[PDB]
Amino acid sequence: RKKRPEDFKFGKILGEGSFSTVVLARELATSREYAIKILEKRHIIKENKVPYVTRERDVMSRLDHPFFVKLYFTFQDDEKLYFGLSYAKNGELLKYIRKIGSFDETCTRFYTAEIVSALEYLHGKGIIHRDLKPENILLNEDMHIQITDFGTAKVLSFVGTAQYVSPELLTEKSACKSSDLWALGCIIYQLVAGLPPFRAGNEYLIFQKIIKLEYDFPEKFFPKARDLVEKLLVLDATKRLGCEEMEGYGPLKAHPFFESVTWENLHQQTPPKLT
Ligand SMILES: COc1cc2ncc3c(N)nc4c(C)c(N)ccc4c3c2cc1OC
Repeated sequence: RKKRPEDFKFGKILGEGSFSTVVLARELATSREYAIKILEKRHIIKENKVPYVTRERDVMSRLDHPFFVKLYFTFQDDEKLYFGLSYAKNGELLKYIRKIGSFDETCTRFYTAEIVSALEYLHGKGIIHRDLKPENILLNEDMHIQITDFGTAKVLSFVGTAQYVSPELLTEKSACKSSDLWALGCIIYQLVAGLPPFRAGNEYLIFQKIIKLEYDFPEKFFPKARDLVEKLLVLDATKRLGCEEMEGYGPLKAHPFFESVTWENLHQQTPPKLT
């Protein structure tokens, strides 16, 4: 029942990573479109990444939620490994933030809720993404989010994108659930302000602001959203809304900014129009 390269009509490159290339592929017998992640075995081996590739497949394989990419299958030929992944039609969240510049409160509210909900699920299974950002949050045909990219996930080292790096990661080489929550704080900021909270000339300078908590809120910034962001962007990883020392996701979803949200079925509501 194993699929082979010939079973697909390959197309366009959807993503080009360091140890990987994602190509759009159309399954011939079903007509279905998949995002097929391709990897060269020699390269992975030559690069000592077997543990990374292995962990990525396993984590994804244990995922069964609508706000997450799905691993539909896997096969390999002599030279390459193929991961049949969930195809997110409307691309990256980042794409939209740039197109319309900034999100209004309703859109920010809805999409942020889906990310909390997605994370609440992820952390429930003991998995940490630890490289969460708008580029990893895709949008399917219906404009609902689809988080992808688990090449850096952990299961309860590394370091994700500079702008979203957690303080403790720069201080103690540590990384916990609360670490994904810091990224969340950054993304919300970025959704409302239109830019990530910590920006600098170089990585070294970005990290400096991070550990110093050097950032400012625009006067426009939605108040309740500003209040939430402040309770996520806390240097102490034990005091971020959502981590277990703060008693988890219950408090976080009760935050005034989500007052209006019905958490029960986000996945089935129809997304607010991006304007
Ligand atoms: C139609 O637009 C897209 C659609 C896309 N749909 C699905 C995916 C996917 N499952 N995984 C990916 C991974 C793991 C990457 N490293 C890069 C891009 C994707 C990707 C994807 C990318 C797209 O454009 C940016």
